[PDB]
Amino acid sequence: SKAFIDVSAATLWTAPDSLRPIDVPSATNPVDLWKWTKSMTLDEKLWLTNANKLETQALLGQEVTVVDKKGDWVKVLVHGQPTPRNEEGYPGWMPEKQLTYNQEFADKTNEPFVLVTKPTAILYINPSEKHKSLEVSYNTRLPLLSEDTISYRVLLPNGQKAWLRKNDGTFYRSQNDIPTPAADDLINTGKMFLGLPYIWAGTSGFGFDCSGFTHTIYKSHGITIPRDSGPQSRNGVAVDKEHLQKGDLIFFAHDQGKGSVHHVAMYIGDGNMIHSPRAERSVEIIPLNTPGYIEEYAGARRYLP
Repeated sequence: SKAFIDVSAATLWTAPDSLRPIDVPSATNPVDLWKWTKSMTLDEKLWLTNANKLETQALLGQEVTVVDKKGDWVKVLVHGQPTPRNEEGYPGWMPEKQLTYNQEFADKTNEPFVLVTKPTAILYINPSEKHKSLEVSYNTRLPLLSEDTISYRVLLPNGQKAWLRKNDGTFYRSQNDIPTPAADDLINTGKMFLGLPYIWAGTSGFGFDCSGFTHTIYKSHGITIPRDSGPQSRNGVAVDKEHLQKGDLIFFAHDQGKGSVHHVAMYIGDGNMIHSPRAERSVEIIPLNTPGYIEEYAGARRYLP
């Protein structure tokens, strides 16, 4: 059955009940994802990848299909994150307490919405008995209720009403009606995140992995590409090295480009690329001709019409 993400961003696990104590702030409702990421050492971040712990992250209001339940954990398919693993959505395990269902929100899912357009922004719940607020990610979509000279009012997945400053968001009729981006729009979007530390499976303005970054940049501009780097590398139109253009996605694969794809970056022209590269680093711009990367070059895809 149908449910909605009830936290700024939910982290989905490859198995239920796999949290360390340091991961607790990712699993509560509400979350504290700055506490989560900023508290971790490098080794603690790398464990997420090397012990194969995470699947993806889903944002506030994103719809999921609940498919299994083990204790306090549910297995869900995240709609809007394409993967060859499952035709309905991206699979993984998350705490049930991070999901909600409100009929009014469910009915308004196909109405015009506000898309959050800064890396993160503050939503103010109004009315709220305890004057609550929520820091939300870039690419969060909530149904638009009303607009004044300074703000948009929106509906939260739990049925509460909230507002954000107009400068923190944009409204659109639907995903399908987000205008087609120019390559520079995509680049400018990526640039907003320069210096944001990497996290495995990161799919929000609280931290990205390389494919979560590319998926999020495209999705926020109306183009849904696969969640993961391997599938990203086999969708869109194949581009040859001599024909690289701004916005093109560039892929790197193990064994000198011959094996599995494990990195993706976006070409930004003049020989440079932007990416969220690895746990040791942050969203950054580097040359395509960087040692390591250049030997693993495994092709390029174009997603812009």
